[PDB]
Amino acid sequence: ALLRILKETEFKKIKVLGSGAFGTVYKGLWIPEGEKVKIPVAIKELREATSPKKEILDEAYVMASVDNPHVCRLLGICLTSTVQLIMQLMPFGCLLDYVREHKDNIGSQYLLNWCVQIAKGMNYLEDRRLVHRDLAARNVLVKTPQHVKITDFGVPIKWMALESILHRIYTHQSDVWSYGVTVWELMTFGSKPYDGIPASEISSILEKGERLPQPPICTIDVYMIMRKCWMIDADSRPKFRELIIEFSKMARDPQRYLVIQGDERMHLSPTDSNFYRALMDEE
Ligand SMILES: Nc1ncnc2c1ncn2[C@@H]1O[C@H](COP(=O)(O)OP(=O)(O)NP(=O)(O)O)[C@@H](O)[C@H]1O
Ligand SMILES: O=C(Nc1nccs1)[C@@H](c1ccccc1)N1C(=O)c2ccccc2C1=O
Ligand SMILES: [Mg+2]
Repeated sequence: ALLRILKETEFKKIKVLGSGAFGTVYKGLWIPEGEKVKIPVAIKELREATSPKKEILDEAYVMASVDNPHVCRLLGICLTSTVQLIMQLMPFGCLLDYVREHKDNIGSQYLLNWCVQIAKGMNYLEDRRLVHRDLAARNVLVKTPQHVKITDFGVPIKWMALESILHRIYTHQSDVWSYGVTVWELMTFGSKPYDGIPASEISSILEKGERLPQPPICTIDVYMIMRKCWMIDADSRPKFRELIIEFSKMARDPQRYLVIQGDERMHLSPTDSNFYRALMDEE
């Protein structure tokens, strides 16, 4: 009952934001009936063509029902030939591009905190018994640089856990794998995982014990957590709840666990967030 159902005439596509696996995502404008305002929105038109599924809507009723600062919520759904999902527009985009776009202007406090946040979001999804199945930096959106949120829960071979490849098994402990790649992405500043290895050969390099490398900025504490996320015996992997504590502990002394050049001139200020939070993130 938390899922507004929109008519086709009260919103319009305005700019393409990118496509991916399941759909295309536009910047749309919501025009409330009777009103002369245009409220911006993010729409994701599916890539299929719904035919009285049911299935979807029954899932959108869950997605729309996730109250947590760090996980994004489906806001509405227009059931059209191509179904349209509507959610809050995030101008900064996703954390992938953001770390890319700011390659040499990201302190250790940010990175360690993003890691904290994605964990908290993930942990909430775990507690809600939902498996993300597609956690990656491109699916972490930036509300403000200080607040990131997971989107798109509910084939990224290069992020999947070995067992999800070999046996299509998506348990929570495999999302902890994807979490491991995501942090890797964060610390490598947008690098591409296994860049060079065809995505038909990952199941083999993984079974040989091959794993992504230690990013430059990473220490032994920050890279050993990652490695655990990528262990074969699924249950030998950290629980999301234990990554919050570890990463939260490291975030309290970041220049000690991340070694970044000029880290001395790049940090979080109360005036600059009290300004950010009124204009954008009013939690
Ligand atoms: N709610 C949103 N607000 C703003 N930008 C968004 C929003 N949702 C998605 N985007 C952006 O639109 C791009 C395309 O969306 P999408 O195809 O769903 O993401 P993707 O990660 O690249 N594909 P996928 O591998 O399936 O998760 C994303 O990478 C984001 O940068
Ligand atoms: O629409 C989605 N993301 C968007 N990006 C730009 C505008 S909406 C995501 C999603 C958004 C927020 C939280 C969780 C998931 N989503 C659904 O809820 C959903 C339901 C049923 C079928 C397919 C999907 C799907 O892909
Ligand atoms: Mg996505």
